[PDB]
Amino acid sequence: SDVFHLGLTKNDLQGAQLAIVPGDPERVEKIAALMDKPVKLASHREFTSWRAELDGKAVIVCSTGIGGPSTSIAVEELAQLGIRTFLRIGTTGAIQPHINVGDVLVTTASVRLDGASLHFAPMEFPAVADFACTTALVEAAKSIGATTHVGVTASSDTFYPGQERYDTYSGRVVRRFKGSMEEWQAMGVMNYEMESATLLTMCASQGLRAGMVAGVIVNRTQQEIPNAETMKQTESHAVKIVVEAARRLL
Amino acid sequence: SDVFHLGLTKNDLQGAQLAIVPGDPERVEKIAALMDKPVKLASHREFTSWRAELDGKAVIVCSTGIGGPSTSIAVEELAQLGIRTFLRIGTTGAIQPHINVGDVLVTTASVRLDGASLHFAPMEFPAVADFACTTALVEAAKSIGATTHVGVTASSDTFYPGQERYDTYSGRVVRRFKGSMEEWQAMGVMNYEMESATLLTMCASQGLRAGMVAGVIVNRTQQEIPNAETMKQTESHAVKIVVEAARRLL
Amino acid sequence: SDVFHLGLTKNDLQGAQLAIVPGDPERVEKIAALMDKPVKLASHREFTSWRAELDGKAVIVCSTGIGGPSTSIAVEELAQLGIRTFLRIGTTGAIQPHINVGDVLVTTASVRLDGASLHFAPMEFPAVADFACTTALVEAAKSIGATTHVGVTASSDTFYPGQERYDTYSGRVVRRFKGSMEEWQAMGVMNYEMESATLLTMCASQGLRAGMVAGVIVNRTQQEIPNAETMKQTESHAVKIVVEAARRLL
Amino acid sequence: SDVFHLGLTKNDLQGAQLAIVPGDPERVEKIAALMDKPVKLASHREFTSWRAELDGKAVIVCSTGIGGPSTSIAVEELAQLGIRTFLRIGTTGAIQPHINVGDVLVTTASVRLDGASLHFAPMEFPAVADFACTTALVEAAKSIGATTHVGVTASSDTFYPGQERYDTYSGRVVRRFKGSMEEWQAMGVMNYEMESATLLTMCASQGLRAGMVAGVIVNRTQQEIPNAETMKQTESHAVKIVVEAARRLL
Amino acid sequence: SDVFHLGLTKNDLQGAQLAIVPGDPERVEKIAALMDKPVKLASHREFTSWRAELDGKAVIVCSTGIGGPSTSIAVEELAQLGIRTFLRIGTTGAIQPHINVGDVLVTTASVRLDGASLHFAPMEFPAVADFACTTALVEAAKSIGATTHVGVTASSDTFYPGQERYDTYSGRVVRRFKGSMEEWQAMGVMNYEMESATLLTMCASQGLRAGMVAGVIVNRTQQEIPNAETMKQTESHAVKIVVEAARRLL
Amino acid sequence: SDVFHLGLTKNDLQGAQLAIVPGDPERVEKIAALMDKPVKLASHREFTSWRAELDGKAVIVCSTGIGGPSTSIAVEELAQLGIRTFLRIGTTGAIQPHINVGDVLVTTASVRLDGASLHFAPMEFPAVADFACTTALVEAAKSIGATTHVGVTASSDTFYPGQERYDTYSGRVVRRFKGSMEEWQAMGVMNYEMESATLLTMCASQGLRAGMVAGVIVNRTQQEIPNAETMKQTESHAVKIVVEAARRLL
Ligand SMILES: O=c1cc[nH]c(=O)[nH]1
Ligand SMILES: O=c1cc[nH]c(=O)[nH]1
Ligand SMILES: O=c1cc[nH]c(=O)[nH]1
Ligand SMILES: O=c1cc[nH]c(=O)[nH]1
Ligand SMILES: O=c1cc[nH]c(=O)[nH]1
Repeated sequence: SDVFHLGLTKNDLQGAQLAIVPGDPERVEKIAALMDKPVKLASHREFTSWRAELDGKAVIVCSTGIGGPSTSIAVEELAQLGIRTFLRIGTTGAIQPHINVGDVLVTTASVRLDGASLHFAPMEFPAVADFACTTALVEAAKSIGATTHVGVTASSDTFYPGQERYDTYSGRVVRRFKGSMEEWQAMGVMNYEMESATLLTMCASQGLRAGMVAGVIVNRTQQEIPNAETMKQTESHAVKIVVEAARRLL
Repeated sequence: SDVFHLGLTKNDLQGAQLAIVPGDPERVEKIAALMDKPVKLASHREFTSWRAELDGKAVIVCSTGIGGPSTSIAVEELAQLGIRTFLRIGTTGAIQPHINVGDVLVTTASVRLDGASLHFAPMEFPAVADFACTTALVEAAKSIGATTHVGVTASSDTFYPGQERYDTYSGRVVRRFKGSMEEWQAMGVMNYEMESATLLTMCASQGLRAGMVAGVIVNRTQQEIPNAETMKQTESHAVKIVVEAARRLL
Repeated sequence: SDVFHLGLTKNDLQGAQLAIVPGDPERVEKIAALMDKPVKLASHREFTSWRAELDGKAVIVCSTGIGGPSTSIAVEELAQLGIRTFLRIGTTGAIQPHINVGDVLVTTASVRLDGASLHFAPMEFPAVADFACTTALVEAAKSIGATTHVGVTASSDTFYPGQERYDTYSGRVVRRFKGSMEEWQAMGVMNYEMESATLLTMCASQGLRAGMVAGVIVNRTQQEIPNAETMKQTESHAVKIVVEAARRLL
Repeated sequence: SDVFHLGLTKNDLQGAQLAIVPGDPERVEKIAALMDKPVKLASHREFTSWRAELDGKAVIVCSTGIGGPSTSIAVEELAQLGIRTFLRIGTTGAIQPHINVGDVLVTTASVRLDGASLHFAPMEFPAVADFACTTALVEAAKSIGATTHVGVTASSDTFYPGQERYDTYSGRVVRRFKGSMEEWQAMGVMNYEMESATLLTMCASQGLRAGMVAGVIVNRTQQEIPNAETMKQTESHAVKIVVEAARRLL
Repeated sequence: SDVFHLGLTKNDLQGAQLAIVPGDPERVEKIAALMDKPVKLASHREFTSWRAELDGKAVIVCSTGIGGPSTSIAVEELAQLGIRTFLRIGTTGAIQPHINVGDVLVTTASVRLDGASLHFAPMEFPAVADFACTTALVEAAKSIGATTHVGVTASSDTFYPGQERYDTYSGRVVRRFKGSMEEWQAMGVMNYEMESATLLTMCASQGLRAGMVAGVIVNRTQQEIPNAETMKQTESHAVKIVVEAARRLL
Repeated sequence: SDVFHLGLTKNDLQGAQLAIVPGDPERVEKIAALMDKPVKLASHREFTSWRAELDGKAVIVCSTGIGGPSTSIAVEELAQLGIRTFLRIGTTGAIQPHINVGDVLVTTASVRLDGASLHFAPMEFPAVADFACTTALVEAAKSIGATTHVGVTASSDTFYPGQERYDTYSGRVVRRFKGSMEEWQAMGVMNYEMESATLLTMCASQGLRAGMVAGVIVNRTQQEIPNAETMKQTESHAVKIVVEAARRLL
């Protein structure tokens, strides 16, 4: 093993330079399935790695887990192995009324409501996505006739208080996040996810290209609930979208 | 007579939805003169405004003066009149060895080294440029075919210390900015300018679309003085890219 | 030229060490007109400089434009040129009930609500004015019988949100400033302006003497925008005392 | 079932109130193995739970995954199901020349080099461990004869930059952390780990009891080359410690 | 003398290594009178020191005056003199409804609402008590017989605004502290005092041991206000515990 | 007796509205000894108070103790009693090479390196002295005759690390203050003291008048700890000036 956590080697990558990176290990194989010669590489803790081919070039699909810390370990060690491009494919809840379930969200930059970001660049620095990656995502989305929304995302270190959830044990929200959802909504923020701020900031400040697409499972402002399924349809659409996007970046 | 500083009315814009905002009041005329039916509207303080037409579409060109404060006033009142799209065209200093004077830099998002951006959104909010605009600006630069670079831009509130300049009256740089240039370089920042952080933030926080393009007049690493035509040929050059970009955003 | 922005040479100042600095370039002439041998020197961007003589000694009048950024430029290059004493003179929105429009406010120190100041000194450093300069302004106002108020001033990097104006396009004010006006008021802050903070800080920390005075054109405890007629000789009181003050500082 | 991520019901916990919380999911069964009637509960994402018994009191063992974000979901949901006391057991790298590999570190409070804890309380708030837990841990540790150290530890949101490691892709570390390790050591901080800050803070500020113990696997000041069975032996001792400590907390 | 403020020489200590540091200089004698052979050493400013014997060992008792600044001097200089362990015995205002007047409160760590702590360690560092000292105080309380509460404490640099008291000259409280007491209560913080943050931080970051205990002379949630009882039984009650605790730290 | 720590009733001030506040309770007397009808009022903690008479006017002399915390208390409570003008007389350490021991220093505004000031105003608020108080102090200095310097002083919450002293127990200074002394020096700061930041901020933001004057007792650019005949005269000097400054503010 060349890296400490991912249990992989330079050779193991077969010369890959691009890595699709979901948060859940269970999703790694499904995605890799959409490409040629999908083989499992390794699996330690929350990082399950898989390799595949796309139009001749080899591509890596590895999980990050939840939060920027785990994410920063995958991105770091993956970069050490030759990875230069990172694409985030996830699921998220919309905080905007007009964004409806089934809509895909490409992120241009993120509100750094995390902590790992700061370990790579001062808060002044923008958690900005790579133009190429972002462009590729929007095009791959447009090509698959999807209802796409491009914009800012709020990347929180917590699933509850940072996303102003009160339905909790304490039932309280720290002063800083009290009333913060109305704020982000007013500023146009599209949704809450938990790893883009760290991914985008660490990459954008290290010469690595990153981008992020994400299917909308739920909506923090609507009342209706996901149809007769939730993840399933959209889930697989955003997945096809990121793979397609990967094609125009190799 | 409506807006307080610009001294303009709804009628003066003539239904204009998009405006080009250079920093220098003298560049306003030159840009409007590149379009159809250029007509001066007003000129107060550092805000001189003109109106023109692109493919039958009324377009505004209003200077902002130097810095985020004056820029925030121009943008606000312009939006009070109906503008929803803003394209900034300015001059800039590159801090990367490969970006020589004369190049065109399109800003995806900016390192917030100002103060006005904080009057619109907390530091954690990304001073990110609207996608459409950025896309239009990149394409336009590729149309006229110019050496172009896309990435982050450090937007300083000062021309000297903020951009780590030691050849000044006092010659000292406050701790926060000492060594900062090598940092921004190490992080791949492309250049220094003085209004993008405020422009991009106030717009992404209020539903306004904004793009940022700039011509390199100096390279903080290289050793040379404005050739002759240098800032002049550069300026008339980027002035074409942005107008050509706006054309795509009308 | 000797400097990059103002387009002046030390010779143009004729040994002048004091400069009266208005924000609006269209007042440089009006103010120089109250002194002897007024001679225009230049006009670049929002930097319009005129030279004159007071008691046989030369004095400079040069605009700074709106906000600390353009101001930091003006002061610096002007200081490189030889000015050691700067007296700002401007318009201002009072936030106290008793302060009437037309009254002159002398600023002892400013509430740093800008960004340029941080480029010269960490926030802990007071945006305090020079004692001699303040004294001269205070006494000049006494020998004129002008309704004078001297105290703390809030220097904002924006004219709208920063000064908590709600009559805007979005109509909202970021958290940092919601309810911020009544807070300053409770603290006895006299007014709102947009350059004293960065001016007083950059001077206080670089061996430069600075003074600040302004004429009240609107009372924020009544309205956000004035309807009041700007220029016969109403707020001229501020100018008269800034000249009379300069006279003493030569 | 009662929570969104863990996939548990209060019934599955059967009255348990104290949970041991390691990072690595594989150590959960191992911890449970040293207790009575242990049984697998559920496994979702990096959240692997097991329930066991001690002195006829039910105990829970749940993994938190790497980092505060992941941990904050486990702790909150564990608390929703009735857990009041949390004991984290983990691996760590000492920064003190006197703290050797294999030694056992008990944490009184952590340096908050994370972001999630802020989502529960402002920085001024101490990421401190409960006194009872800390006592049980120190006590339990003396009983099986380990070489113990009781103090503060640096809880970082990153494994690389935040722990000032330069053997990385970029080879750089933000200004914020350059020379930071030498400053923690100078301050007496014992080690680096990645979850105590969030755990300790969110518990101490919501009426939950929490403590932490760990074993040293690496010394950032030298070369006690990983003697491959070392992590094995060094871990069994802590695990017995955290269990013995838990016994005194039922 | 060997120090600048205390007026003490190493001889004066007679090999002593522990110090009981009350805030009131008049309490110094009262404390020493619970030991053997009390002897007044010196008195300069708010620094009154006495030496006594505790189970045969030399022990120092030195006042620190109110606030972190005075506290920082005493501890630094006492440390220069040879002291290694500090026990803080003070009075406080309980903020939890369940903590009654006369109760004894031991602090594990404090909320840093002071400024001196930052002169020893960044805000992210915890203001935590030494394990041995806190253990000694918990045991002494039990050996003495008292209602004791162990937990976090709010350490404010002021007695009024920083403790959200409103019956003051101004009757107003700065934004930072509005609704802050209600917030700490929600976080389980049990009380307000004015020197633990400094003491705990400066000791934990410099290798010195520190302990914090105080007597509740008032409860901010009840209308009843104790008469002489404040500096009476409650004071004497906490005074006996710290001396008793001290015996275990020799 | 009307206030909580000073042991004074409003009737005790005999209609006094101005108070001189030295940091050392032992000098209160010496100060009163310079006025008419000096009467000892009380002595509680570091708060020793006296009453005197100047030109048929009541004046109070009350020590505040070292630091903003105890200083904020004395001031607050003295204010509740009727005092609206506070003149502080202290001892300081010159940072500039030209300021000699024995020199009198009047403070215009000070660098806020304290914490109490934050309890009255945000950090951008200037710790600025009252104009009338500063004027009289400067005028009184001309009368008494002394080498005077009027400027910015750094008010530190600590005597050693905050003033970057290395003659300490640890011999090291926290990052924030490493090489901080020559930074203030290069910014023209003239001295280090420990109460003005709190005094000036709390008064200026609460509608109270305050001035600052202090006699230099050491020049840091040549030594860390005080010398030879000292305060015997320096103290008498500054006292003579502050007493004369008080005559001017009645
Ligand atoms: O160096 C430079 C050139 C142009 N504009 C800036 O702000 N800086
Ligand atoms: O209200 C006003 C008027 C002038 N300048 C400001 O900054 N505010
Ligand atoms: O050095 C080390 C070892 C384990 N875990 C960490 O966080 N750091
Ligand atoms: O409320 C109170 C009582 C005593 N001491 C404090 O600091 N606060
Ligand atoms: O050096 C010195 C002298 C007096 N007071 C201080 O705060 N520092």
